[PDB]
Parts: sequence; structure tokens; C-alpha cells
Amino acid sequence: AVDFSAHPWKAPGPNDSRGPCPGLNTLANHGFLPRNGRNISVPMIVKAGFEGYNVQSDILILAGKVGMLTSREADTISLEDLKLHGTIEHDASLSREDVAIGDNLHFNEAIFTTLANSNPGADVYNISSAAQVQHDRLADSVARNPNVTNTDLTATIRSSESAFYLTVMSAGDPLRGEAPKKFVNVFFQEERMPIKEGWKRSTTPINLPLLGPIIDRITELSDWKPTGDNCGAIVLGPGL
Amino acid sequence: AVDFSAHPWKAPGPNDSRGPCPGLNTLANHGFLPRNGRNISVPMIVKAGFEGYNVQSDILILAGKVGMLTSREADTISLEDLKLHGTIEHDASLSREDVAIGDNLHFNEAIFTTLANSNPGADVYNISSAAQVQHDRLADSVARNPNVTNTDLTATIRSSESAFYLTVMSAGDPLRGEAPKKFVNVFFQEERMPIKEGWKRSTTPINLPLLGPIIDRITELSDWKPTGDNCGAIVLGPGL
Ligand code: HEM
Ligand code: HEM
Ligand SMILES: C[C@]12CC[C@H]3[C@@H](CCC4=CC(=O)CC[C@@]43C)[C@@H]1CC[C@@H]2O
Ligand SMILES: C[C@]12CC[C@H]3[C@@H](CCC4=CC(=O)CC[C@@]43C)[C@@H]1CC[C@@H]2O
Ligand SMILES: *[C@@H]1O[C@H](CO)[C@@H](O)[C@H](O)[C@H]1NC(C)=O
Ligand SMILES: *[C@@H]1O[C@H](CO)[C@@H](O)[C@H](O)[C@H]1NC(C)=O
Ligand SMILES: *[C@@H]1O[C@H](CO)[C@@H](O)[C@H](O)[C@H]1NC(C)=O
Ligand SMILES: *[C@@H]1O[C@H](CO)[C@@H](O)[C@H](O)[C@H]1NC(C)=O
Ligand SMILES: [Mg+2]
Ligand SMILES: [Mg+2]
Repeated sequence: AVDFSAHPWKAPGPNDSRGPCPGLNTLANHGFLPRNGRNISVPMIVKAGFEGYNVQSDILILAGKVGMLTSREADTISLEDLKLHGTIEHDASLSREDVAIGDNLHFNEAIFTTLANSNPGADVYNISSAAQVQHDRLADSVARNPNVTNTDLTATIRSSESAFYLTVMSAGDPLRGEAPKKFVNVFFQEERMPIKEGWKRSTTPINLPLLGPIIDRITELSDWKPTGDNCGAIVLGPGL
Repeated sequence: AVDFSAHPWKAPGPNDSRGPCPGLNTLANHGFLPRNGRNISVPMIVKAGFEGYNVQSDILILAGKVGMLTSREADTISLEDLKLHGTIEHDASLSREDVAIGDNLHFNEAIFTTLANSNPGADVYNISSAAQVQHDRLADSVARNPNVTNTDLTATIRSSESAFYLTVMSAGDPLRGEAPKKFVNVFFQEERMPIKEGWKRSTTPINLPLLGPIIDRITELSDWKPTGDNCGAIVLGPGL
């Protein structure tokens, strides 16, 4: 029971904190999280993710508390803090550049081209297109970034993020692992819920049981292999 | 402001949650944290560690948020949750057994013997004794624990914990990196502030600048070296 008319999209202003995550950015841009993107807690993320997307607490508590590590504060972050490389933020993003060779924070259209051009001849993105995109994005990083980090952990996060856009921006049952291109494109390009375009919050809860087989299938189809030491160590706090 | 006389030691009851950390347990046993050891946030830890020990927010925010990962809750833990092996809890503890070959949670006198017998002929523990104890405890784990984990991360946490007992249970300036045996022994064995015995909260702030060189010196004197997997990966949540 949520009124989205009470949660209009507004462009972030100059001092509004935004991060590398289109999911949290979009929530902020609709006031499900504070529009200023600051002093955000895990409880706020849980509630916002539920209200906006029908994403459940299981994934948001797990991801949320890892994200809290990126700030210097006891129990909040600014959305921009999440750019901290090697906590959650990773190389071979769908819409951002690798931190060693560019901007790991802002939407980048040239990077997004690979996703935007995926699944030619359908009007949806799906599990096989998502996997191909992941394969191609990793190949790009391996080719152009000598400092690329690619581990079981980064690969899992990446597949989770692909599963997120397929499910949250779905038309049908998020189970189907497919989302209209016109919805997903608005999500990434404008960090807006495509309400005008016909999108509605899922009526099916999106949780780890639902996401898990989608994640695993994306990974499997992506023809993935580790790089280097394959160490799943995260950065535990900023400025260590 | 803070009145220690209003914070008497009381033994935990059977349903009071206690963890592998004598620092947090002691605070709970004095009501600086909830005596039941539950529903504890990073802000609560920050305030309790300041009031009880003069430990500053820098280290408590960093450690606190890593510890939050051990629970299934959005922003709190039970003290017992911190026993989760491979988040913070590690092998070659000073006063607990390795989880693969015993109890990683409760104080164990036989394990503590090594610490208790360190620095023979002085009435203090100090940086060189702390280092010897760490060397000997790791040797014990390598000898007796087929599942031993020893990484740069576990070694650093271990030196941090040793620096904690040398500083928080100090008589003089915590700078000196030495603490009376009679204070440290009560701290570990009873998880009590040794007020009766003459201990007072440090009047010098204990923060990362103060602890850093003590930690590094303990590590250096401990003659530590990597032994296998040196991947400093933490466990990101329970039930994975
Ligand atoms: C609530 C639903 C969520 C959705 C739908 C979502 C969606 C996404 C998507 C699609 C990406 C990939 C962007 C890209 O590769 O360019 C992403 C990245 C990210 N998300 Fe989320 N997210 C959500 C929740 C969260 C939470 C709770 C956190 C942390 C508290 C988080 C932190 C991040 C971070 C740090 C990245 C950067 C990874 C990278 O691309 O390097 N997200 N998110
Ligand atoms: C955020 C705050 C804290 C958290 C989350 C935390 C957590 C932990 C955990 C999980 C352990 C078990 C490590 C192991 O031995 O396997 C531990 C050990 C320890 N902690 Fe804490 N701690 C905190 C603050 C403090 C403080 C303020 C002190 C001050 C005295 C302290 C002193 C110790 C000591 C001495 C040990 C070693 C126990 C042993 O090796 O037997 N801790 N801590
Ligand atoms: C929550 C998270 C995305 C989802 C990941 C999680 C790591 C563990 C994990 C394993 C799986 O098999 C499913 C996805 C999950 C549940 C990641 C840690 C940080 C990241 O944002
Ligand atoms: C906070 C912490 C103790 C202090 C550690 C920190 C890891 C990084 C670190 C490196 C140092 O050189 C000093 C101690 C510190 C700052 C640890 C992570 C978990 C543990 O409780
Ligand atoms: C994705 O769509 C393409 C084209 O419509 C199709 O060939 C492919 O089999 C689909 N994959 C999945 C997983 O449904
Ligand atoms: C935990 O603490 C919060 C914050 O004070 C409170 O609202 C809540 O009721 C508590 N939960 C339990 C289980 O007591
Ligand atoms: C620790 O105490 C012993 C015995 O008093 C002494 O010989 C040693 O030098 C001390 N070490 C440090 C670092 O103070
Ligand atoms: C611990 O070591 C034993 C002996 O090598 C091995 O059989 C077992 O799988 C290990 N356990 C874990 C937790 O890996
Ligand atoms: Mg990235
Ligand atoms: Mg231990």
C-alpha cells in the first residue's frame, strides 16, 4: 500500500549526494530515501526498497550493512560513499567506468552502450542478454585495465546487480527474469521509475530465494573465469 | 556525567548474551551496554566504549560496523553473534579455543595460561610480552588445529586486541603500552573493571593514532609470517 503520486521524480540538485548504484539513486530521486542522499541507514534502505520496488529485507540488510562500511559514520552513509572501490563497487560495471581508468561514480552513456545494444530484435532484456553483457564488460576491463579485480565475489555482486535490473524493472512476474528495454533504459539513464512509460512496482516480493537461480544462471551463461589470486576480500572502511 | 558507582559489576544470567570479546562483555557486565547483551547498535558501542574506557569513535565505528555483519538484523547485534567465525572472530585467541577444535565463545583458563604466565618477573604485561604470547598462541593453533586460519588480517586484528588490553587496562598513560597483570587478569577472567583493585578509566583518549604504533610494534616483535592463504576475506553475514 504505497502512493507513488506522493513520490514524484525530481532531478538531483548540486549538493544532492548520489552514488554508483541506480537502485538507491532512483529511490532518492523519488524521495523514498532522502532526496539529499545523506544520513541514510540500513532501516531506511530496507523500507525504501520495500515501498519502491517490493525488494525484501533479506538482501537489503545483507547489502546494506556491507555498504555502511564505506562511510566514517556509525550507522549511516551518503550515497556517494558507496563509490569506495573494493567494498561493493567493482570493475566491469554496466554503466560506470573502472576506477583505475576513469569515473566509477557517474552514469556513462558509452559504457552503457553494451547493455543498451544487448538482446537485439527483442524489446526486453533477459537472462541470456544479461550474461552476454557481463561477459563483454569483463572482457573490456581485462583488455583496458591492467589493475582489474575479478573474483568469485565481484562476479557474484555483478550477477546480483543484473538480476536486480531484470526483476525490479519487470513488467511481468519478476520470476521470468526479463524487463522491457524502455523501463531498464530509463532506470539507468535517468535514475527514474518509468511510471509514465507504464512501469508498476512488482506485486511479487523480490528476495534471495527469487534472485538466487537468476544470479546463478546469469553467471553460468556468462562463461566466467577468475583473474589473478581470486581473493574475495572487501575493503573494510575508507582511508585505510 | 558518567558515574562508575552507578555502573556496578553483575554476573551475566544464563539468558544474558555474551560474546568472544572481553571488552564488550565487560561493558555489558557494568551496564554501559545493556546487561542482557542484546539489541546493541554501533552508536551504543561508541558511547559505551567512550564512557567506560575512553576509547574513541574512530576504532569503534570501524570495528562496530564489521561486527554488525554477524547478525541478521538491520542495525543491531547480540554480543554472542560476534562469535561468527571469520568475520572478526579468529583462531589463536588469547582466552578462547579455535572453533574447529573447541569453544570459540567462552573464556577458557587453560588457553589463558599462556597470557597469564607471560612477562615473568614483572607485575605488568607489555609490548614484548604481548608479542611473545601472540607468537606462542599461533604456534599452538598451527600445531593442534587442522583448520587453522592465519592471514595478515587475522594477525592485525590479534595485535589490535592485544593493544586494547595493554591500553584500556593501563594504570599510567596508555601510550606506555603496559598494563598491571592484576588488572588484565580480572578483565579476562571475570570480565569486570578492576575498580576495587585500583583501576581507573584512562584520562588519555585511546584512538587509532595512539594504537597504531603499539599494534605495529607487537606485530614486529611477534616474528609473524604468512603460512598459507593470506587472503584477508571476511565472512559478510551469517547463514551463507
Ligand atoms: C534496492 C534495490 C537495488 C537495486 C535494484 C540495485 C541495482 C543496482 C544495479 C543495477 C547496479 C549496477 C550498476 C552498474 O553496473 O553500472 C548496482 C550497483 C551498485 N549497487 Fe545497487 N541496487 C540496489 C540496492 C543496493 C544496496 C542496498 C546497496 C548498498 C547499500 C547497493 C550498492 C551498490 C553499489 C556500491 C553498486 C556499485 C557496483 C558497481 O557497479 O561497481 N545497492 N545496483
Ligand atoms: C566495535 C567494538 C568491538 C567489537 C565489534 C569487538 C569484537 C571482538 C571480537 C569478535 C573478538 C573475538 C576475536 C577472537 O579472539 O577470536 C574480540 C576480541 C577481543 N576484544 Fe573486542 N571488540 C570490540 C571492542 C573492544 C574493546 C573496546 C576492547 C577493549 C578492551 C576489546 C578487546 C578485545 C580483546 C582483548 C579481545 C581478545 C580476546 C581473546 O583473544 O581471547 N574489544 N573483539
Ligand atoms: C548483497 C550483495 C549482493 C548479493 C550477494 C551478496 C554476496 C553473497 C551472495 C551470494 C549469492 O549466491 C546470492 C547473492 C548474494 C546474496 C552481496 C554482498 C554485497 C552485495 O551488494
Ligand atoms: C577494527 C579492527 C581492529 C583495528 C584494525 C582493523 C583492520 C585494519 C587495521 C590495520 C592497522 O594497521 C591498525 C589496526 C586496524 C585499523 C580491524 C578490522 C576488524 C577489527 O576489529
Ligand atoms: C532472450 O531473448 C532472445 C531474443 O528474444 C532469445 O533468443 C533468448 O533465448 C532469450 N533468453 C532467455 C533466457 O529467455
Ligand atoms: C531494540 O531497540 C530499539 C531501539 O531502541 C527499540 O525500538 C526496539 O523495541 C528494541 N527491540 C527489542 C527486541 O527489544
Ligand atoms: C617488558 O618487561 C620486561 C620485564 O620487565 C622488560 O625486560 C622488557 O624490556 C619490557 N618490554 C617493553 C617493550 O617494555
Ligand atoms: C578441516 O581440516 C580437515 C583435515 O584436513 C578437513 O577434512 C576438513 O574439511 C576441514 N574443515 C573445513 C571447515 O574446511
Ligand atoms: Mg564499478
Ligand atoms: Mg577466537
